[PDB]
Amino acid sequence: VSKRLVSYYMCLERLLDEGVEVVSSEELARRLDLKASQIRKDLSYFGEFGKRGVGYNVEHLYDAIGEILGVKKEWKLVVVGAGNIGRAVANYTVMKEKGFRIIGIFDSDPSKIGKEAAPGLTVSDVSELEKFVEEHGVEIGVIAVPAEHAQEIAERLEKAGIKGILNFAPVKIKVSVPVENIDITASLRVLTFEIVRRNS
Amino acid sequence: KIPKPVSKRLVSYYMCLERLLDEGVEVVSSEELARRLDLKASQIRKDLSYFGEFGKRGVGYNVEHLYDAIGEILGVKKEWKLVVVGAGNIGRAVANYTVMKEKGFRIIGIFDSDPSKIGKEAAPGLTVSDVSELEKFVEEHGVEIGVIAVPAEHAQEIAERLEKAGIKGILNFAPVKIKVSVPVENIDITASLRVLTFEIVRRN
Ligand SMILES: NC(=O)c1ccc[n+]([C@@H]2O[C@H](COP(=O)([O-])OP(=O)(O)OC[C@H]3O[C@@H](n4cnc5c(N)ncnc54)[C@H](O)[C@@H]3O)[C@@H](O)[C@H]2O)c1
Ligand SMILES: NC(=O)c1ccc[n+]([C@@H]2O[C@H](COP(=O)([O-])OP(=O)(O)OC[C@H]3O[C@@H](n4cnc5c(N)ncnc54)[C@H](O)[C@@H]3O)[C@@H](O)[C@H]2O)c1
Repeated sequence: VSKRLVSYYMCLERLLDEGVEVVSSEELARRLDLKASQIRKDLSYFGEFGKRGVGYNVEHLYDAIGEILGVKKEWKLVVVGAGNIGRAVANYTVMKEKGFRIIGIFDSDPSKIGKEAAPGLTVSDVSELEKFVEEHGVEIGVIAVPAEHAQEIAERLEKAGIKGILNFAPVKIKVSVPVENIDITASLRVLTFEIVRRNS
Repeated sequence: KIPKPVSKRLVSYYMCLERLLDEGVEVVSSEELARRLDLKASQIRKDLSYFGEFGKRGVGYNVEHLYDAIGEILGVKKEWKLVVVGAGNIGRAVANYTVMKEKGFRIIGIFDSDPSKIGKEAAPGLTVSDVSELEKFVEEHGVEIGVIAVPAEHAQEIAERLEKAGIKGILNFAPVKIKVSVPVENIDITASLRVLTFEIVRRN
């Protein structure tokens, strides 16, 4: 699955950066916090091409999963909201190195429009969001606006032809395009549930 | 006699009860929960009997009572103490997140190794502390959750220090797998972008 494929990809990529050639299912099981039977079952999708002896060829799986995930493609991004989240994301320098290029950032606050959210990036007026998205063919919109305005902002991106939405606002966006939510509070909540379970 | 429902199904009830409240449902039946949670109606009644009559209203279950009683069991009414390690883009944005205290999470300290950042305000009322005192601060204040907002190359090191200081859990923003004896929730923005783009291409 997508989340599981990405999890394998991040692990194997760190493994290649270290320089490791072969990784065992048990090392994968520990690194991914998964069962060794599931590690072998998931990776059996790549057949004997993904294995070297008892272990797994790190570069083969990394290249094969990178192909599935389409990691060679670059993506145009816009960030709606020049607040805490929007600026932190816009200033993540290596994001462009991973193939995700933020080319526009928008906000409805006159004090911040015209300011520099990041080197080479100027906050634009959210009134020009649809025009900017259609003109530049932006594929992914990053919603860093409040939860009340999130559905509206999402509708604006969808009407303007956005292909996907990365949503930081704590609300279930109702829209046709794929949405990936980063809910920091919910992630903290999920963590607490596991904390309560272990200390019960 | 009536056993406490396991955490995994408590969480399932909680999220289902949350959706019901958003829909405006005040009373829900065992069969509706059986349908929405894919469980035996018999099992729904055995699980919810843990909350006695307090969980029930009329012909069904009191959604509000169950949401708050299950949330209480899951620590939703408990104000969790957080520290943030790393006072950069992520750490400052998390430290500046206004209403997180209202949601139940209070950052009482933020730490960094940069002497140019230490002693400045990461957020109004919050001073960047020297990461040298990280363990002592966590132990003294009984900090539960550590938010790792440092670069990946130092993330494992920070996690072990939090672990040694008795941290209960870790929210990790650094794109690495953390190996510690406490639970870890990863938030990987790049991974989330990769999931999103894969689903975009999948629809074609
Ligand atoms: N910062 C966190 O750690 C955190 C945690 C959990 C959730 N979130 C969610 O992430 C989102 C962003 O939070 P933040 O901390 O960056 O908020 P923030 O207040 O710092 O920034 C929000 C920005 O959105 C802008 N904005 C508001 N309405 C707009 C509109 N219609 N069009 C364009 N811009 C608009 C505001 O001017 C502001 O600059 C929020 O929805 C928040 O609930 C953030
Ligand atoms: N900003 C994003 O959008 C984004 C996206 C994906 C991942 N991340 C990950 O989140 C983490 C933080 O990102 P950021 O953009 O805030 O980075 P940043 O460089 O802005 O913050 C790093 C901070 O950590 C501090 N630090 C470094 N080593 C430390 C140590 N041993 N102890 C304490 N503090 C230390 C630095 O002084 C710096 O202030 C990184 O791991 C990054 O890869 C961030």
